[PDB]
Amino acid sequence: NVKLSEYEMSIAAHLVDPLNMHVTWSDIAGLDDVITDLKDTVILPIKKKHLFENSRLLQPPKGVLLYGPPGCGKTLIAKATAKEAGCRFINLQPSTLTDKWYGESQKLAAAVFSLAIKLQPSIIFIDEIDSFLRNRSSSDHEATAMMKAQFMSLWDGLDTDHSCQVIVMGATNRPQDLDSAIMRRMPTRFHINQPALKQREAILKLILKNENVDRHVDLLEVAQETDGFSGSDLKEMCRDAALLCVREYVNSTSEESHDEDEIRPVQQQDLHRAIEKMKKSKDAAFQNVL
Amino acid sequence: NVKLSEYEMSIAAHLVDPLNMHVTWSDIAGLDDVITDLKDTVILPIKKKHLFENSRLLQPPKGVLLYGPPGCGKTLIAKATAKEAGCRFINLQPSTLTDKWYGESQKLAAAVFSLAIKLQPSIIFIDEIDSFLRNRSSSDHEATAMMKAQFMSLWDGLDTDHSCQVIVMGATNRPQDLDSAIMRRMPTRFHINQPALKQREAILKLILKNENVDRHVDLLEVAQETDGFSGSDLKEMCRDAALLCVREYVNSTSEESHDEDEIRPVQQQDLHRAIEKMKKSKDAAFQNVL
Amino acid sequence: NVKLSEYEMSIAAHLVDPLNMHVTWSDIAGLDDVITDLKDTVILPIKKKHLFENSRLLQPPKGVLLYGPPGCGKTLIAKATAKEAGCRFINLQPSTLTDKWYGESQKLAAAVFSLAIKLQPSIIFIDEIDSFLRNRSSSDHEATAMMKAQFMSLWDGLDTDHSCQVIVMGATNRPQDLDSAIMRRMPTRFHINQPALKQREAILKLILKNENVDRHVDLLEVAQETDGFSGSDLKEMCRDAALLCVREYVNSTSEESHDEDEIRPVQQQDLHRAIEKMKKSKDAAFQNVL
Amino acid sequence: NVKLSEYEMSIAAHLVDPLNMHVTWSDIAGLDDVITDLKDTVILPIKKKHLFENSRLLQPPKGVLLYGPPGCGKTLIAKATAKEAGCRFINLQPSTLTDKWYGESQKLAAAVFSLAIKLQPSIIFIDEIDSFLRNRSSSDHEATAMMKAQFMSLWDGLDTDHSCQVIVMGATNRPQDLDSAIMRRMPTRFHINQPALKQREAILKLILKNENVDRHVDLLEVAQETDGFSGSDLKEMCRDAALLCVREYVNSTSEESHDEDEIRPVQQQDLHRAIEKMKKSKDAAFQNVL
Amino acid sequence: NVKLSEYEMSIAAHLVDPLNMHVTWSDIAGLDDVITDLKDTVILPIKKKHLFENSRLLQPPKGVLLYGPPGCGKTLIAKATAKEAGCRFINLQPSTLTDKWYGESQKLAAAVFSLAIKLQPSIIFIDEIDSFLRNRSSSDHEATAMMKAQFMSLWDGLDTDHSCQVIVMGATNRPQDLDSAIMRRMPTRFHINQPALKQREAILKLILKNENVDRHVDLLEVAQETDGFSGSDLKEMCRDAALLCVREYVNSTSEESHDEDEIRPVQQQDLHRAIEKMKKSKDAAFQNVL
Amino acid sequence: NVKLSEYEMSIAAHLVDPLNMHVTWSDIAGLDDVITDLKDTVILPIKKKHLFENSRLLQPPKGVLLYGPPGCGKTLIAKATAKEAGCRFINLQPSTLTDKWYGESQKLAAAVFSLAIKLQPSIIFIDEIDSFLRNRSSSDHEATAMMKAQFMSLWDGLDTDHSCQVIVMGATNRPQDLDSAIMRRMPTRFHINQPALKQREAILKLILKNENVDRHVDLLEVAQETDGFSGSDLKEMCRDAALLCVREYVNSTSEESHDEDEIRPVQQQDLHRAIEKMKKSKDAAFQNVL
Ligand SMILES: Nc1ncnc2c1ncn2[C@@H]1O[C@H](COP(=O)(O)OP(=O)(O)OP(O)(O)=S)[C@@H](O)[C@H]1O
Ligand SMILES: Nc1ncnc2c1ncn2[C@@H]1O[C@H](COP(=O)(O)OP(=O)(O)OP(O)(O)=S)[C@@H](O)[C@H]1O
Ligand SMILES: Nc1ncnc2c1ncn2[C@@H]1O[C@H](COP(=O)(O)OP(=O)(O)OP(O)(O)=S)[C@@H](O)[C@H]1O
Ligand SMILES: Nc1ncnc2c1ncn2[C@@H]1O[C@H](COP(=O)(O)OP(=O)(O)OP(O)(O)=S)[C@@H](O)[C@H]1O
Ligand SMILES: Nc1ncnc2c1ncn2[C@@H]1O[C@H](COP(=O)(O)OP(=O)(O)OP(O)(O)=S)[C@@H](O)[C@H]1O
Ligand SMILES: Nc1ncnc2c1ncn2[C@@H]1O[C@H](COP(=O)(O)OP(=O)(O)OP(O)(O)=S)[C@@H](O)[C@H]1O
Repeated sequence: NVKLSEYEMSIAAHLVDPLNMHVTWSDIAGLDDVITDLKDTVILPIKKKHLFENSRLLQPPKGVLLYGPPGCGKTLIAKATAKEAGCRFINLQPSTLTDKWYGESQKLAAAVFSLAIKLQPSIIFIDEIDSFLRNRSSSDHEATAMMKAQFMSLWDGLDTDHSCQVIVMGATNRPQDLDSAIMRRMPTRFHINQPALKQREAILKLILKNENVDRHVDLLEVAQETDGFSGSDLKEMCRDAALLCVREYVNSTSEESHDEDEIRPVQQQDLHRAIEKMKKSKDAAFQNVL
Repeated sequence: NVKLSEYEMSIAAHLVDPLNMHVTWSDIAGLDDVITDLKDTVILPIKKKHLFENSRLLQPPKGVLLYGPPGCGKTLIAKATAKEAGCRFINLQPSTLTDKWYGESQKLAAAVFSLAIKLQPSIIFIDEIDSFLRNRSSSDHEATAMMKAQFMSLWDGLDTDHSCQVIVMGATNRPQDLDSAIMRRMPTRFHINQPALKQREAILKLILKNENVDRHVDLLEVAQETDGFSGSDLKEMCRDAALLCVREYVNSTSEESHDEDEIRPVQQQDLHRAIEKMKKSKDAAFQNVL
Repeated sequence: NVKLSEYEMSIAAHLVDPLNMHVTWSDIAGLDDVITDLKDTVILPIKKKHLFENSRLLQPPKGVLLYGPPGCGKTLIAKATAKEAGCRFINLQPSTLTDKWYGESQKLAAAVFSLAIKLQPSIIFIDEIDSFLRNRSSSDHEATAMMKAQFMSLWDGLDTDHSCQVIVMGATNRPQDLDSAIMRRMPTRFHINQPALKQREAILKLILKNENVDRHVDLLEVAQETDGFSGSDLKEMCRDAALLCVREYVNSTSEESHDEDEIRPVQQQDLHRAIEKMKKSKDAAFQNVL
Repeated sequence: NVKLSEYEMSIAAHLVDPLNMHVTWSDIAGLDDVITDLKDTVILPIKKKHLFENSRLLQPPKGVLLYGPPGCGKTLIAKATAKEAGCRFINLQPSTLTDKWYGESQKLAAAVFSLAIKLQPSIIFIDEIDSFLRNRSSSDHEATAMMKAQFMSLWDGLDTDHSCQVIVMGATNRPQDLDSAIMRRMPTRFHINQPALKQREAILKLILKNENVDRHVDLLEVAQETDGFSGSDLKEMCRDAALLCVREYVNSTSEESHDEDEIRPVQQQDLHRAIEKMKKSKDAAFQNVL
Repeated sequence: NVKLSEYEMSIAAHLVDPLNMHVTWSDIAGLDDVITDLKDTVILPIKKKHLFENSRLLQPPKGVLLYGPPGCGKTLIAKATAKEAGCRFINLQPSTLTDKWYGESQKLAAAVFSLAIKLQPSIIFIDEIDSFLRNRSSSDHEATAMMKAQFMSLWDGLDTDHSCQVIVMGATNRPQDLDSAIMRRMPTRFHINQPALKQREAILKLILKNENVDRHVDLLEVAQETDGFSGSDLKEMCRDAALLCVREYVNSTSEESHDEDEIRPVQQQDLHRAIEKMKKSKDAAFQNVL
Repeated sequence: NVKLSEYEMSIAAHLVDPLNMHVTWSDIAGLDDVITDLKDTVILPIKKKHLFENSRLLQPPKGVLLYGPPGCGKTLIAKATAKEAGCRFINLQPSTLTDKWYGESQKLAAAVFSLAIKLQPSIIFIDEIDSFLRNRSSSDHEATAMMKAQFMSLWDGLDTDHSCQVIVMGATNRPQDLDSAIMRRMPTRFHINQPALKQREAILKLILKNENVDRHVDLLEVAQETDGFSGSDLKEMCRDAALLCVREYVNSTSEESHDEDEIRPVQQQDLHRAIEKMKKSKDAAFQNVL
């Protein structure tokens, strides 16, 4: 029902659909405290905004930054917040603004915020935000400065309107590189920390929850052996274990075994061997370093 | 037994026949690790799908991409997987979709996936996938955009149905050209690497396996001298050697030699000379470059 | 009077004739500033070259690229420049170089520039230049690389000769796809922009100039209502209006009306209804998108 | 009253007679929108040309191409336009130009257009236009090239004369085969589409209009059952039904029935059985395919 | 001794006789490298097939295509291979399959391959192969599709039988027109190139070999002056020279010259004048083009 | 004569040719002191290295960095040094290393320095060096770290070998962004400063040196009025002046002026007006800022 210019139709294409996203609060673990903080601060003003207006403050923050090591679940939480918020979420990947030839860039940068302002409430997200305004070339440097100026001016415009309903969000793996202008902005900042021992156990429980598992698995030992890994690496370790079991099954089946079609369930030794091989992969990477 | 529209009958024509294909796992070498990975990941869920459903994951990937230099055996492995999988394989060459005149295009793009969905399990393949959605003309640009949108929408539809049984596959020689939409899709990606020294020796063994060969041939030297070549070039080098032997035989026979009808077997010097001439052909190409 | 090889006779066939082309400077509107820039920079050195040689610079650019959305008049301006320049113009459509079988390709790529160099001054044009060197197949990839190398080498040859008199030109609808080699070449680049409100009014004046029009038509309202369209769509909108008037005339004539043979002139309501129906067609396209 | 050379008298023989043609606008159905477009664009300028000259444009198109699957009524509409236009219509079947021996060919190709130009207004038609310039032999290839060059040159001549009054038309079943030269020509192109459900019902109404029919026939069911057919096949299905009724009549009459000489009128069951047998014929063709 | 159906007797009529063919390897020049390749690849497996079976490969190719400009000797080499191979050669001119009325077509297409399979080894040839499956008419289109399907199915049947001994061959002047199905077939392809300077000298030597020639003729100059011609044109140029000498002889004899009955031998000036007149004929053709 | 791996052949393609570069010491002005420093320090050890080895020091620096505002001539001086040095110059644009998919990256980074080490003496250059090791993505971050480590390790390797003959060079517009690792490297650093009043006058003299100029031009006033510009802007200002003169010439010629074909020479008022218009362009940019 929104009225659009060619620019705003271009932005409308990047808008995500809440009916095709998958992840939810039920599909996240190991961050539940940060989950609680993010939910309470961001989602609550978004969903029922009029409730929180009787205050100069606790108005939804004009900037949210997620910072944490790679593989800690930053993109996962971005998607989960986008879906669970129930609002409109724009994924503003860098190519959207680094228009190398067209003066169309200025109106396009304007149109991003224009569509966001039309669609109230809505959330803007920038993955790899450190790279957002850095690309340079003979045709881009002056245009890069113009894009910088326009983006901060429109951000200040969002700040200026007391009736604004839109938030801007970002993620990054090496956040120190962020420009001082960003550092002065993005007031509220949430650390997506690596999972501790208990958090690692929670992560393993979430992953294994709908795997085929023998009840007598003990995970805390797996939690210790996995302490060197990140969340994505935890996922990939459960991967190596499952595929290892599948390999041994297929190799045993070929030797004239009966066609029962049933597999050995996940057992402690499986994850032990998988973790050893995962550490071997890390060791290959380290030898490449050494 | 399938019920078809004119579109689906048109697609049914492109469907390959598992009774006329030749190549098998017994006719591939130098990639056995990638062969193992492809087999385990793709074929196993395809053949006995119900076995792998007790998991949110290890479900057959929604996209498989093969990337490797020309002549490394990408088409060979595509055919080998198609036959060995035992499923239905559709070869979706570009002309199938670049309908330049008929609005029939939309229904045809729909019918490809329609037939694939009817035929469960089945695999879709696109050779030269980089060129799949690039052809342009005065009558094609808008239709090209429509085809793009429809193909990704139907791909998302395959993703949406948890009961989907169909995979889509692609190959390409210059894969960097691939559109970012493809890059975001095709999660699992297998590198068809060039044969290393040991892999090259394996390739030569496979080729010579049913040639007429003197046992005292030594190949590792041939492996080193062939290191500059690709697999197709290895094949063509064995070609030049065999034909060279045939030429010398016929020239010796004409000079009043007895009609014994027996040829000199493959010997080291034959492949040495053939490889030298092959490098001479490469040198002619290089001089054309220079 | 030129001496030709079979290749150069093949190229000579594609050469356009300045006596059968139609469009002129008198038949172009809405771009007059870009028209002025193109005329001054390109045509002036072409026609009276010796005038501009007393300078290391302002020599005709070694590459001209036209970039603008579809329907903005890129082909029209290409033809207009070709005719008005009075020089020889070669339309180098892609099929000229994508010779799929003959080694004739190399000599053919050479012959294009050979004929251009013989015919001084002359202009080379490549519509859909992005597709110029992209077509690929089992028989084409290596030949594609050879064609690439030859074309840039001959372009560098044109650059090398200070007495060169030939220009190369190109057009494209999605120019970002252009190879970085092209981006490094084609120094002077002209944007064929969409018509603004005043430019749109000029376009409508040009189209209606020799239509049958009632003087009391007001166009600025038509200019606003047409702002969503492109130039080709402006042309097609005047189309729908004229044909609508013809339809109502023929339907009124059949009902025993006198045989006066005179039609209702173009009036505001005609274009209003035609524009509404044109927007309805755009709406049908949008619903197909939605 | 025209003055003729032997060539032009030969062409004059192929000219059709508007007093012996049968079909009219009253004898066509299922295409009425395409009928309207063709009528408005082609016939109106033809009949009262001076009316449309006060425009650079909407002048009768220099080429009309009809493309549609076999049996969709392309020849029928060609004849209907020829008669209803009231102009002179030349049926230029391929043999007219593939003169295998006589240098008479050149003057004959000239004479076709010569007679057309003398006879203003007139329409040239080429059925199976894809085959028009393809026949080859030891005595024909060079002559084939000459014929190609002459035909496009004379077509360009028709384009050149602003006072030209003649149109050229063509039809084809596999139009993709058309040479790129044709594709660049023939600007206006009309799709003779297959009849949709409503169009199929209209076709059946047209066919049955002057058959002997019981009023309680219901056709929409026949329309659905006939959806697999083409227009010619619809005609042939009404054929099988009528002849089936005649067969049962004659077989019932021979058994000492009274000589009343009256037949069972067309009823639903008749067309049901006829359509079943028609689908059986299609099934025999399919089994031949299978 | 073969057992035949009416169809196979009809095909047996087209079979050529190795005792009435003329041309041989001793009567071909200017292609000796392509001659060597064709001989080695085709003839050797044909004549002594059991010699080459100890290999999955170097089995006679399932398709040979000859492509080259008109007059380069394609038919000559076809005949030479047919005779020198010593096998049975079938000349499958297009009329053999374009049966316009009889359902006999299907069995006839079957019978071609049936006789070929009975007669082992044998070679099938199709001149003007591009026209092989293109002829169309109201009575032919569906039959054309049936013929296409049958021919590729029987070709696949030849591919399927590892004991097959028959080859299929084709020639064409404009081979790009070939259907993609053919392009996917016919693996081995030999280019019948135009004669280069040395090849042209060889051609002239072959032609003059048994003419009456003065030893002091120099041909390399004739080779340069003839470079614009093709092989057939070289033959026809030697023609014009010989007939020119005969004309001058007869004109000198009539003027009361003695009845010695001896002619001036071929000398340089004769071929010089003949080549000038030949170029004059080419010039007349060019002026017709211009 | 160098022996190359596929990687080193890929690098060999980027190597520039000293026979096609244009600029020289004779084509640079306004930096002659920095020119002298660069020449003495870099070129002298490069050309006659054995002369400078009798010292632990004044060995060619292991890193040269050029830093200056955009348009000050950094690329010009890079090219001038590359040509005048007479050595081999590699232009290492960022895409060479940001290989997004292939493990080929590691060997490619090695091959850059490998070819440089083989080709002694040679100079490596990185334009936009700040962006050299910054690009990031899901597939690049770990590879980015690996590339960083490899590049500094190979740089340390160049430092380690006392017989090293290769230099590495870089340029950048916003050099503060440079990583601290770079800051610790690149010992010798040359500032490409903006032209002062005298330097600006020298720049104008260089540009006008082979323009058509009236001797009574006074430049110091032009030098003051141009003080706000950069070198590229100085060039573009001389541009606007020359083109302005050409425009007035062409407009005066059309009005029935005699065909003398002579233009008004460059005069003070021309540059005055051109500079005013240039400042107007700067003012438009400023208003966009404001
Ligand atoms: N706490 C968690 N709960 C569930 N999944 C997690 C968690 N942490 C990480 N993951 C997994 O990590 C994956 C991807 O890693 P992410 O950290 O979300 O991506 P990322 O943060 O963008 O890393 P990069 O380097 O920026 S691409 C998903 O497949 C998640 O399942
Ligand atoms: N590992 C291998 N084992 C057996 N044959 C191989 C192998 N690698 C390459 N080949 C041969 O390579 C051939 C064709 O090369 P492919 O790499 O399969 O085709 P391709 O990948 O499509 O190359 P292009 O450039 O895309 S056509 C076949 O004849 C194979 O026998
Ligand atoms: N400024 C203009 N003045 C006159 N005609 C114009 C103008 N802009 C567009 N047109 C019309 O646009 C037509 C064709 O559109 P073009 O833009 O020239 O073709 P194009 O740029 O090649 O578009 P594509 O997508 O590349 S085929 C012609 O019929 C012109 O009359
Ligand atoms: N819409 C229609 N109205 C009336 N008759 C139709 C219609 N469509 C097809 N026909 C019948 O179709 C017949 C012949 O088919 P056509 O399509 O006109 O011939 P065609 O297009 O040349 O087919 P081919 O394959 O080219 S011979 C005539 O007998 C018509 O009566
Ligand atoms: N290398 C050659 N050696 C001998 N005769 C040749 C040679 N090349 C061409 N000819 C002559 O060319 C003749 C006929 O030309 P061909 O090329 O064999 O026929 P073609 O290839 O079918 O041409 P078309 O256009 O297809 S009929 C014969 O009379 C040959 O003597
Ligand atoms: N001192 C100078 N002498 C001659 N030409 C100069 C001088 N300074 C700048 N230029 C001109 O400046 C041009 C390009 O500007 P450069 O400064 O060399 O490029 P640059 O340093 O890469 O700028 P960017 O922003 O990095 S693309 C060339 O056309 C030179 O002619």
